[PDB]
Amino acid sequence: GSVNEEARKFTENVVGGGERNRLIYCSNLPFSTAKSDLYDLFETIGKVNNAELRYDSKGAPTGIAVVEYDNVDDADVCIERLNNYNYGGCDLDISYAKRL
Repeated sequence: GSVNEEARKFTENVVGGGERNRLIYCSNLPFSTAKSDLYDLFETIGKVNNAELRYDSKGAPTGIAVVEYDNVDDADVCIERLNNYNYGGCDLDISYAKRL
């Protein structure tokens, strides 16, 4: 199925600066980002299995995304590698996802 409540619950009740777990919360994304470009962006750390962009009214972006890496050690690379990178003219903000 192309669009599901799971994909919403993957960006809903999510906030940055969590305990160490394979899930990464990104913020300050440029407004032109798309899930296919987002997979290619975090794939240079190692490996994305589940990644997605939070939407506002329906399907319009927000500047927020979540990325599941293969393993918590790839998130530790991400937090020094993208947390610090100019994407679309924006210094991205990266951390472990605390999903409530």
